[PDB]
Amino acid sequence: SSHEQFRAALQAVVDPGDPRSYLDNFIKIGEGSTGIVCIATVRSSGKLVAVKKMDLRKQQRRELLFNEVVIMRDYQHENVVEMYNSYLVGDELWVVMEFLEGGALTDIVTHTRMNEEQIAAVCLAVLQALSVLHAQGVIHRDIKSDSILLTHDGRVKLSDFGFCAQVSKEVPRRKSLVGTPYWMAPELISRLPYGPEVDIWSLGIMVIEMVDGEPPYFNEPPLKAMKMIRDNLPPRLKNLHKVSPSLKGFLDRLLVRDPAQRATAAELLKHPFLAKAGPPASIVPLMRQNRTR
Ligand SMILES: CNC(=O)c1cnn2ccc(C#N)cc12
Repeated sequence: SSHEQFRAALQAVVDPGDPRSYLDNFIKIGEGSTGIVCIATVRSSGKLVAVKKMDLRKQQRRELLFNEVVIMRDYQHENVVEMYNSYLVGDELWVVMEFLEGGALTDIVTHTRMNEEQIAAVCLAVLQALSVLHAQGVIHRDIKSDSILLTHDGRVKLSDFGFCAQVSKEVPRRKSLVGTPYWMAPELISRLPYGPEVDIWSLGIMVIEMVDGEPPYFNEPPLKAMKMIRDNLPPRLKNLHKVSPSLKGFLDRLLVRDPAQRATAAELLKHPFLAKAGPPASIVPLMRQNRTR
């Protein structure tokens, strides 16, 4: 079986052993495209951790599972979720990671209206993460609100590296059709070889999420939305009239069709819009446990 074969491959790269030995009270708190996320209690300490559980038989491209252990081993950073250990548990890859108790940005953009101080704080944090990743040739390829997690005290971290890839002198561009339709860069939908620029486009779409509450063409079925992204001019905010000229100027550097003219993360870190960025505390009131209080 290719399955048994693949299990054996994964064992070669993961930690030995079984975290069920030291964790209690697995409770499911969400699901991505590649698996589920449980919170667990470390028995000895009462500390909470997050465990991502990805079934080897339920992946579109099961070789992408290796990306989790590449990021874990190599590209840890303060705006990236800490990954502690990886294990093969039966037919699943388990990744034990930091619990980001503030939850995902998705809940906030769904239920709340972020102001520009808050939007700037998120964008700055993501851009710091991306400048460091991109400098190392790492492309995330699934930037969207669901991929952004928050600490209780409002610090922002990138998560969901399942679809990441590496470029280098010897492999300067990627070609794979990877991401989430509504957030995919037009050059990527067009099947042009691409680089880290695609992440900057996806971030632009996330800015639209944060302003409009959904990405462009979210009402269209995905295959149809990709067609639209590929063919049309850059998407426009439903609520253009609600954003500062500073934010519009910023967004216009992100949603550039031509990847060669799109701003890089490192350039975007100096943009005046990010001077508006609030401290982590500024994000805390948006979280489900605070907004009702
Ligand atoms: C809604 N909350 C979460 O899903 C969550 C919380 N901490 N956390 C850490 C890593 C991953 C991944 N991958 C997800 C999460």
